[PDB]
Amino acid sequence: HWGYGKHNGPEHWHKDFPIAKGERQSPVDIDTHTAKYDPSLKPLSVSYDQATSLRILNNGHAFNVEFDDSQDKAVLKGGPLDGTYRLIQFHFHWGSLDGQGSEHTVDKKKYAAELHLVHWNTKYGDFGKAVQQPDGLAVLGIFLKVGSAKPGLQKVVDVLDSIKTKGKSADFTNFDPRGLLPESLDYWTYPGSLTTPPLLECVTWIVLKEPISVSSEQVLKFRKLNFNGEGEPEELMVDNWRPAQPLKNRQIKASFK
Ligand SMILES: CC(=O)O[C@@H]1[C@H](O)[C@@H](O)[C@@H](O)O[C@@H]1COS(N)(=O)=O
Ligand SMILES: [Zn+2]
Repeated sequence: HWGYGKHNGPEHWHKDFPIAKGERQSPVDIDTHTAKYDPSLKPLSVSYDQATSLRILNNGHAFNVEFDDSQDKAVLKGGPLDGTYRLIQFHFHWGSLDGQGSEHTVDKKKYAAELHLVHWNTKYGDFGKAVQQPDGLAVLGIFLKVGSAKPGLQKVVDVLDSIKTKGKSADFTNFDPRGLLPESLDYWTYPGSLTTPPLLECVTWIVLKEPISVSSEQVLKFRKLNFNGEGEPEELMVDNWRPAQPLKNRQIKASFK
């Protein structure tokens, strides 16, 4: 099926998933000098105090840290969002080298990685229903650059040895997503899609201006993961990012001047 190799990578996805060439695809390049400050945007509200992490899973495309979303325990509100969006999982996209790995780019600049905190609009009752709606999901994107270590990331790094291959999962309770946020919540926002098949156009993207720093040792451990299942020839999980797609008829709004 789909992946990030030469023979099944983003260039091929449109054949099985025609929406790949659709009206509102992600990610995009964020041209900082074309984005429009929008003084009408309300403050962004990240409410993660009651967040309940459950499990970490290698799904053969990335790794997901999953949360209990049966109640409003960890939510995103405000900014461009109407109503309440519940945290369901977060994951990363990253490169084989520090100079690439992010999905969104900022004035064409690629970061070493990008964290995605995925939330679904509670008005639609469940995640499966939400992805079929133009405002079903809100994904908070955060760039990673290589610098000093991120202490709040180390617990994730530590457990990767136990989910090396596709299908593996481990208990991952009492992790606090707040440790992954930068100081500033200044952001750009635009209407887009999931960046992997099924590429559904159901996402309000909120991409933070300020990157977090992680250490070389930390990102190196991401790169030791496998796309393949246990017992199969080793394919390192690297460069699991879709490149920037055409902006087409969309505007990127900024929360700041
Ligand atoms: C919400 C979701 O579909 O996440 C999926 C996967 O579970 C995830 O592991 C990763 O591959 O990105 C995907 C695409 O989502 S993303 N990049 O749009 O935010
Ligand atoms: Zn993602």
